[PDB]
Amino acid sequence: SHMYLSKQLCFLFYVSSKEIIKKYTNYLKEYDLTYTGYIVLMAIENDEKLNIKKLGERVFLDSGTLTPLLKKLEKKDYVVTEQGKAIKSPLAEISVKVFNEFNISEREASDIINNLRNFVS
Amino acid sequence: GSHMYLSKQLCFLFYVSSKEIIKKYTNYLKEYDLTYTGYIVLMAIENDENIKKLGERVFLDSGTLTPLLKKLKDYTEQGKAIKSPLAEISVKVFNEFNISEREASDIINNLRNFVS
Repeated sequence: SHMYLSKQLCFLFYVSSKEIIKKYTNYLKEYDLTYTGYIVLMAIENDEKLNIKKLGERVFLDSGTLTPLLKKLEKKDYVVTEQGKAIKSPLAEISVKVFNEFNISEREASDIINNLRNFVS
Repeated sequence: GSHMYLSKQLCFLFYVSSKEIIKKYTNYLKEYDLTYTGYIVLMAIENDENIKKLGERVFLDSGTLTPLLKKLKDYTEQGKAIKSPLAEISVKVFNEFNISEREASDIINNLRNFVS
């Protein structure tokens, strides 16, 4: 067990999320965004006006990688924005397309949300 | 609405969760001169034992994979002998999440829908 469980999880966590970012990455083209860039936005928009601290931590990024991405998202003029807040809807929508692409009912999603929420708890 | 809500949730949770995981392999991997990805590569190179078929099972641009395999260092005959301490790192890592062996398998039952 212990050997082959912790090994499955390893391959599974890698691959499953490896393919999740893949689908995200296609949709995010329409906006010239990196999946990581996307994540930052979704976070930014729920808090708004947060130090690179409450943010850099909430997105698990060292001040080193976050600064350049913040700058980038700024030239993009999504953060520096009113246009940014405009696409909150179509961006959010991307999370729905991505998981539908995996045939996930709201039943499967809930079950996963709970397993993952505990895992990370 | 709800479909939007749950996606949001799955998204954040998958992102946040794979961050906590990689972060932990990062520590433990220092023993070897390996990177997290360099580690999945090895774990994969070991499960299979073709380069373009590898970039695929491991999901990496051969523009990012080429450097990596070269390195992998004699990791071979001693890569086999080193295969269990390797394996144990996954145990060391997932054990830090203090989860039961059932929940452990649940996550596996769930994580499959993202492979099927």
